[PDB]
Amino acid sequence: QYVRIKNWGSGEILHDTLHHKATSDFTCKSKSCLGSIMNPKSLTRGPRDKPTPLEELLPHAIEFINQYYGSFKEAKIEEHLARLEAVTKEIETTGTYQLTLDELIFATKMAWRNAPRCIGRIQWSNLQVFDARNCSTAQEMFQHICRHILYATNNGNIRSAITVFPQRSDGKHDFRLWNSQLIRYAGYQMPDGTIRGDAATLEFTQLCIDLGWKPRYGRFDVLPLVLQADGQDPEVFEIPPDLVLEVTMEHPKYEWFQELGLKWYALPAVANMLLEVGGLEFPACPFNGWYMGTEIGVRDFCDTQRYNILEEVGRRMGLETHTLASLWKDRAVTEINVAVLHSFQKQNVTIMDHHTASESFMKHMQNEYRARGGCPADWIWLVPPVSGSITPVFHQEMLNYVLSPFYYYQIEPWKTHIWQ
Amino acid sequence: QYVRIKNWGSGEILHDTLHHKATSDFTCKSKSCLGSIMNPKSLTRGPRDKPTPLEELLPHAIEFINQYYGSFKEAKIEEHLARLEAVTKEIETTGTYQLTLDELIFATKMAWRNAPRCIGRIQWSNLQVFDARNCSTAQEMFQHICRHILYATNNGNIRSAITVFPQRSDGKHDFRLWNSQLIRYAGYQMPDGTIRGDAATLEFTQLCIDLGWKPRYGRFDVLPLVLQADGQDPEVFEIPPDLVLEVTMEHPKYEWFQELGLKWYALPAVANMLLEVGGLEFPACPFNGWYMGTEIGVRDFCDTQRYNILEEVGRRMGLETHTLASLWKDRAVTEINVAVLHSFQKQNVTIMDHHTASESFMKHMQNEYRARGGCPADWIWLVPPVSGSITPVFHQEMLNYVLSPFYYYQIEPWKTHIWQ
Ligand code: HEM
Ligand code: HEM
Ligand SMILES: C[C@H](O)[C@H](O)[C@H]1CNc2nc(N)[nH]c(=O)c2N1
Ligand SMILES: C[C@H](O)[C@H](O)[C@H]1CNc2nc(N)[nH]c(=O)c2N1
Ligand SMILES: [Zn+2]
Repeated sequence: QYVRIKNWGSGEILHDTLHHKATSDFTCKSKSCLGSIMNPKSLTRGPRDKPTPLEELLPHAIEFINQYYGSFKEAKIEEHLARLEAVTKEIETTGTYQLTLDELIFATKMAWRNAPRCIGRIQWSNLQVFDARNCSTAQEMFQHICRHILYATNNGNIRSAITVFPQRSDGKHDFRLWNSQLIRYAGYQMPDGTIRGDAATLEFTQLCIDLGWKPRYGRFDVLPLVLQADGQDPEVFEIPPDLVLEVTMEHPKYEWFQELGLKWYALPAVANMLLEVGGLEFPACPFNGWYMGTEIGVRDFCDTQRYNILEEVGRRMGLETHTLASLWKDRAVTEINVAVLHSFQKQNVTIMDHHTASESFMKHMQNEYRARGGCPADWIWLVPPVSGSITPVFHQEMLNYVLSPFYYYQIEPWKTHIWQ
Repeated sequence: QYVRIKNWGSGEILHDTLHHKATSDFTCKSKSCLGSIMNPKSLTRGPRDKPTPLEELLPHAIEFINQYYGSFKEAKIEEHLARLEAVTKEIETTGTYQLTLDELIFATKMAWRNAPRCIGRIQWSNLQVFDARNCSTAQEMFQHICRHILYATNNGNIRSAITVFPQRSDGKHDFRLWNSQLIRYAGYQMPDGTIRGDAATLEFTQLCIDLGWKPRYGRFDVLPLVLQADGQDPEVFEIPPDLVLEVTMEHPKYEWFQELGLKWYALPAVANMLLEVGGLEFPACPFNGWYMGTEIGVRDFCDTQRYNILEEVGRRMGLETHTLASLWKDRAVTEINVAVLHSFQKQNVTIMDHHTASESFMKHMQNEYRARGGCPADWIWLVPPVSGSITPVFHQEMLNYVLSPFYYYQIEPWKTHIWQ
């Protein structure tokens, strides 16, 4: 029938009918909840040896073409019927099929729409699609990615975009970006026991250096693009510095803040995800939106396993840093966040604070239920890393499910790559 | 086999074998996660008409006696064997069985140990058990509850305790406390459109007044105990004011804070939950621990649906209250929290800040996995309503499951009570 969902802040009740269209088995079990797991098999789509079995491809394909044509106000039935026949003809002829640019565009926005862990989804229809399905060399990959970065940045006025490379064919000719993010800082373990830069990119920076990247041993060293084209080994490309736009941090009160020598790139671009749509799969399709302050201020800067700056931001604020109960950490993190938002605001670079983000998502969630009867949502990811219950999303009960199209995680490439 | 769990902050990995001992079907489905739902059927144990089917009672009973005797270092096998026989003899003779005080004590601590939504579980073995299984009248219920409140309070030096009333027999002679909490404030809808006190207790305060309670139309009016004994209708009892200990709020810097006229009761006591153990069920068994600042500071005070004080605490702090992006809400909530912790600390009343709480739970979680191979945990409840990722629990992946004994929710009594 339907599932009842309540918003404990507003008292409003909603009915979820959309979960009925969910793929196959998800994260949890009959006797336990595992929604707390970061990378479950259910959110991951791995490698392939042989092409996709046609008995599987065709129904998926037909369902996608049905969804696409079922999406315009006053559909084109003769076009719909023609497309179904052509797709079937193509599947039986070539072993697979090609999406029209229009279908791809629709696929990319819908997969974003279906991303349960994204707060920015109110923006789902504003997405620029770069068709790089004709690509064949790593060098061409690199050029496409540069156009992306250039377009996306727009000199601070961030624009959301995605660039789709060739779809998986047999499974041994996959196009992959070995980077987690398009733009990201390096993390080196220093001689003195410490770690500089991004502790999260440790194992990867080591891979980059092993493929011959020149380690600039600093704290904000933008790592290189590590591209895998067709079946080939990955090639290393340096990101043109002119393309990488950053924001240096500074507080509108605490003038000693900038003396911390902190900054962050203005571009949040997921590089290693896979787009599934109508039986097809694209293992290389980097995408970007704009940042939400907490990503940088709370997670990037304050996480133990990342930059870890809390200890000294507390010190430099006076604060009893050795008395947990004093709530210094609460004090600092709040200031590190106004810095980020001020620094981004001042330097004319798009940013979104978590409160306005949460409020926009709530508006989106209502639009979604009204428009299609549901919105797949992952509360654990959707609730900001700070000020939990101060945001509307905390009081909203939600359902998490995998629809199609969708953006999946992939098993990291170095673990499955057959080098030549 | 076992489930792999990772702590993304420390890199530590853990194996969960305990989830194999989980009861029956939990919250989620084959195709979707619903761990975000507040009151799912899986966390609730409802009404009964007829006694418990013996085919069900006996295995459950035997399993509990096996667990109990399997719990002491160097067990008493002849006592274990004797207890199994006696329990079986009693079940076949009287239709049910009675727990020894020692087994009850063990049951109450283990059910607490198994509460996936409790952060304070490191304390699980320090629990005072009040045996009120001999009780028969509402007046005796009221006396027991008063002894509880008195003992628990200890004049600020809060002590954890539970008071167990008679177990469900046929299902139509249930002992129930109609209150959500032992001590709790009233919420009235005022003439001027507003609402005073606790907006959460609206529908209930109306029930109290309908059973003849005298509405003192204030903002901190401690509601009456509404007791249901044997099968009978509920009787209303006023909580002796001398028993109710409160804490008035005041900031160690902002002297205008106390002029807000704010306070909160020093006793967090869940009144409406059901204890299940070895086939048996106790529908009345109120329990208490001590408070965690955020409960009062963030949830009680700042929630829209509760006291809702943010708007004016912001105003009285200067803050641009009409500019979301200014992060005023972050600023205020932090101060409302130091107040609570200071006010509680000054007035010599036990309290625990969320950071130290999170750290103690993490230590408990490790002790648990080491001791029994798991710890049922609900990330959505365990992560504080503020400073999410600043706490260790946010980075800890966890598994949520229902073991036995356990504390269940119950369908609210007014919805199922056959009045006489
Ligand atoms: C327009 C601005 C957007 C904002 C403000 C936004 C914000 C966010 C935030 C805050 C996260 C969590 C990041 C993390 O904790 O790792 C996220 C994740 C995500 N976003 Fe959005 N997003 C936007 C646009 C997009 C776009 C354009 C796409 C795809 C076309 C997208 C796809 C996703 C996906 C798949 C995730 C999950 C990533 C993962 O699982 O690691 N987002 N987004
Ligand atoms: C010793 C101090 C303790 C602390 C600091 C503590 C703290 C907490 C906190 C912060 C919550 C969440 C409250 C909410 O958000 O509604 C909670 C819930 C809970 N606690 Fe503990 N607790 C303690 C002792 C106990 C005891 C003694 C029991 C039982 C014998 C217990 C049983 C539970 C249960 C069942 C819940 C879930 C309540 C619900 O689902 O509404 N706690 N505790
Ligand atoms: C273990 C836990 O799942 C993990 O720390 C989470 C929680 N919620 C999150 N939320 C977001 N948006 N991003 C994250 O990285 C995480 N990680
Ligand atoms: C909808 C959502 O489940 C709800 O707001 C939650 C989340 N986590 C919580 N955590 C605690 N400890 N207490 C709560 O009341 C809640 N409620
Ligand atoms: Zn689940």
